[PDB]
Amino acid sequence: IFDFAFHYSKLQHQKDELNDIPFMIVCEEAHNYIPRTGGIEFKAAKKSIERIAKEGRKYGLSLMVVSQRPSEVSDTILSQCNNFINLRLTNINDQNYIKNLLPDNSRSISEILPTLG
Amino acid sequence: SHIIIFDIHSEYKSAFEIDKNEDFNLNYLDVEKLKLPYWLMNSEELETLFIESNEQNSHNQVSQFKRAVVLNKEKYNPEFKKITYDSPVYFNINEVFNYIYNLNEEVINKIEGEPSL
Amino acid sequence: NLAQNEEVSFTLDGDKFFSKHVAVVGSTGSGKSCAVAKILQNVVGINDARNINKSDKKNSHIIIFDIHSEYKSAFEIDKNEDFNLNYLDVEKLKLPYWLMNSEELETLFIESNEQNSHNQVSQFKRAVVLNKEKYNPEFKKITYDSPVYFNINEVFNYIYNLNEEVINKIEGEPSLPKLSNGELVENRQIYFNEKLEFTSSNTSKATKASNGPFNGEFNRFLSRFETKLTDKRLEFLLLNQDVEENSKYRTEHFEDILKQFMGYLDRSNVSIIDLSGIPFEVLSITISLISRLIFDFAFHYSKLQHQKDELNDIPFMIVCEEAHNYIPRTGGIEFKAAKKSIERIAKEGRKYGLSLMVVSQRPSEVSDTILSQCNNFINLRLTNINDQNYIKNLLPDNSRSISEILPTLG
Amino acid sequence: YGLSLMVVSQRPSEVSDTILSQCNNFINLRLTNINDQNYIKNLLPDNSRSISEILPTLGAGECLVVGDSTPIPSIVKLELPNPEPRSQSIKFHKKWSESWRTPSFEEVIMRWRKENG
Amino acid sequence: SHIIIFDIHSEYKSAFEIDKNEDFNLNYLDVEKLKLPYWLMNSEELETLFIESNEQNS
Amino acid sequence: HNQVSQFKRAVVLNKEKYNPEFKKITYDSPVYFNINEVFNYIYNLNEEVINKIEGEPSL
Repeated sequence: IFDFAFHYSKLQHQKDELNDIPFMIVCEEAHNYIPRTGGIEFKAAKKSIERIAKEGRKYGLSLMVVSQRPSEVSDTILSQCNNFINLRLTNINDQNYIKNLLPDNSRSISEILPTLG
Repeated sequence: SHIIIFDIHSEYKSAFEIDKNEDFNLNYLDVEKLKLPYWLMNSEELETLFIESNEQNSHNQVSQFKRAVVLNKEKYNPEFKKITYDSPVYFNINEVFNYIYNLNEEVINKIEGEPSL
Repeated sequence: NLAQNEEVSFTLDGDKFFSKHVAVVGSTGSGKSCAVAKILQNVVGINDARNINKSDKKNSHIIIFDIHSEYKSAFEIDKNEDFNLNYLDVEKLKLPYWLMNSEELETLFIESNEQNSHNQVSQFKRAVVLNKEKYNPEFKKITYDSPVYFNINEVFNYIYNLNEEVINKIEGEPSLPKLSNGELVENRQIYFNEKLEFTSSNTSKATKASNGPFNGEFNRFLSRFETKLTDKRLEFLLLNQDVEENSKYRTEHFEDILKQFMGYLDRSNVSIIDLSGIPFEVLSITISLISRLIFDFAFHYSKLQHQKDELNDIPFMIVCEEAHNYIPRTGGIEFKAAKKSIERIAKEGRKYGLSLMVVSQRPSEVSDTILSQCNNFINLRLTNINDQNYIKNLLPDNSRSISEILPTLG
Repeated sequence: YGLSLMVVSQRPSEVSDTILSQCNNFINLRLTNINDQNYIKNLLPDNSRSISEILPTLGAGECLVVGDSTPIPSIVKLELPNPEPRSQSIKFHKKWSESWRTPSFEEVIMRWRKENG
Repeated sequence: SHIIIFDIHSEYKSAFEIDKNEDFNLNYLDVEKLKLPYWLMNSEELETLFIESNEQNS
Repeated sequence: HNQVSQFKRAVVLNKEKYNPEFKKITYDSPVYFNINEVFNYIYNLNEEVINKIEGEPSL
């Protein structure tokens, strides 16, 4: 997908245009195959997805990391997200990790995280 | 709108499966329908799929398999000029298996550097 | 101007602002790119899309590391204004690999994750130094960090032949590598020329051929090496020496590379290096190489001109936007090359005539070794409590009382 | 045996602690870095509510003297030396707006090659 | 009065260079006027000048 | 490390020997393997002596 987007963007730049067919990749339970504490079991998958997080916005390619264990999700990938849709987080470690990453993590926003129904 | 969803716990299929009269179709790809040719993988994935194992390897296992793969790629793709181990070109895996099996049982010595005999 | 009074012009000590390290910080949507563009335009003399210094051009020198593509449109004005912008799309530029040091070469070609890395490092260093000596016979002090020409395909051939060598152990003649045809190899430097087929190893008394000390130890290293050598989006390294157009950039064409990044082709004040199309694997290495070249030029020029009872007459400023991408607080090994090179300008840059403008929207993620050396701060709106706390403890104590306006600024 | 050391450094945190810990007298000037301030405060023989708060507030030419040579630590304004040291610092803005300067690239690239350093 | 200054920036000669009528002389030793013979060094200094390099010692 | 490697190799070999029908037999496969035989294998490896007569195989 990344290579197709790259090549199509390269062709489109010759006509003074951009990628008119963008794509959104939605990952379900990302912590399974892009984990923070990972060795060799998930190395190609982490590298392939990471090349989209750090280089996919230029060639018309986005990501939607959906997970319930943010502390297990790799920090290199979650740190590239600009918008967050948060739900009720029960674990303290996940709450702290999400609080340390939100662009607007003021006290009013920080306190409203486990209260959500 | 273009969306690709990676699902590991199934689901998400009924959320987009509506009545056929709505002219909305879902490109649901599972193990039975997915077609991922093995020759599209690079060197790392090829070694992970075939060479990688719980037991330790030898000093002539990776070297011979790579040579056989390169030779098969060259034989089956004559129009291409630069053919390498990571080149995404078609190559028969059964031919590589036969090559390794035949190399595994040879009854000829060196007899110096004489190409004949 | 002043927010208190719109009719009061705000002025700064240029020699106390640009001669030191500036730290521009803010949040997404606060327009921190507009502030940097305005400051640089005021520096170079761009007012109302016009060049005030049209008659005589000044000595302003700014190099901007545009990881994204934003600042090119901020310095592109009408050609009648006689303003030249040194826009370097490095993805379509000639930046040879032989300008790198040990760290960048090791990061680009050697993976530390795999075990037995010491043997690979030693063999690569030996081969690189030997090739550098072979291709540059006039030079004497040739080291692993020397910016001199050397073929990379020959190094690959040397490593491949080492991985496949077979030594002869027949009595009488010396233990030398034996080829397939039976001819011995007197000099090991012939490994550079081409790949070789060695004799089979046998335990018989007639042949008694033993394996080489490094036989079979570079199977994974060679695969990664050939993957790197055959990457079509790394063509800006001139990494494919087989092409005649890429083998023509020798040590002689070194003075024309420094002029390229310093805006000295014909005449240029602002240089914009667009590091957008570069693969993110080698983003930090390119920054480290360019910064090291600039710093070494400044250091050598200052040392040369100190004996003439003068000082540097070409001070340079480096604008580093999105700093946390390549100089982060918690970095591994891929970011070691960039952090070390930048720290040498953040600690020893004032003497030789270099300045840093660290622009980042996440000041807490940038390494404290570089931010703590910044004297002047242009702080925009900050909404992260972990960011305000870090910048409050870095500001002068007199401004701590007024440092509570950061979330309120608009 | 009749030897004394005057360790002069603008980055105290980068100086070896095995040498800075043997100093009995300290002449502290304005320190801007927080790490240097903390290190000096820790090393100072006398820091009681009047030495730990004046270091960042020191002016130009004023130094705080803490040690055995004085009974009362105090801030002292030192007269300018005559003759003055040749402390040369490049002024970036002043050097700019002085027309276009073309350095001799051959000389600097020759000195770079360790030929005429 | 005996004072020895280790200056790496060459910024202290001016503070002690006054008119010759004052009969105050300064012992300014630069790389041109310095004479440190190599035979006065010990094993560590000798091996860090001739033998030590970035390669592997044979 | 040597003990772990030798024990794993012996266990895998014994599992393959005692369960010929199974193909994907690994170290973690719950299949029968005699432990006294593994002890004997390690003990014999502890006293291994290789014949090094010129011409004869190194066995």
